[PDB]
Amino acid sequence: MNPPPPETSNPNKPKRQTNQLQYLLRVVLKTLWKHQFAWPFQQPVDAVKLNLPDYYKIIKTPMDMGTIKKRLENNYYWNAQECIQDFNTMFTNCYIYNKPGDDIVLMAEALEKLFLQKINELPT
Ligand SMILES: Cc1nnc2ccc(NCCc3c[nH]c4ccccc34)nn12
Ligand code: NA
Ligand code: NA
Repeated sequence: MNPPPPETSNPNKPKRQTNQLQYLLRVVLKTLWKHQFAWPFQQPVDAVKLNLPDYYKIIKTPMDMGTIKKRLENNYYWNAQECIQDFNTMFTNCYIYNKPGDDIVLMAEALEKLFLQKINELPT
């Protein structure tokens, strides 16, 4: 059983466009997306496809870069911090579900360092 994927729209949630959020889509997301290690994170985990019947027994706030991309494209977020929190949830979910040294964790570790490099300095 898969749960429904995270929402990418919510009509009662207030939306905002900011310079930092535009940068998070144009630069941060689109750069990370092309990395050799981005592919496991470009869509919600499909627990039936991937044979991870315990994934959503362990991971209660799932997140992935396909969801983040759609949220940015839909102006779903109020500010850049909210979007950064989604990236952080995505990385930490990977560390939680797996264990140190796993190939997928090495991938997340590399992407997290690139992500931090890109958000170290943001537009005003
Ligand atoms: C995302 C995510 N977070 N924890 C997990 C656990 C499994 C998973 N399957 C994706 C396909 C795959 C299986 N073994 C690998 C090792 C490294 C990179 C990707 C894979 N994705 N996954
Ligand atoms: Na774990
Ligand atoms: Na930057």
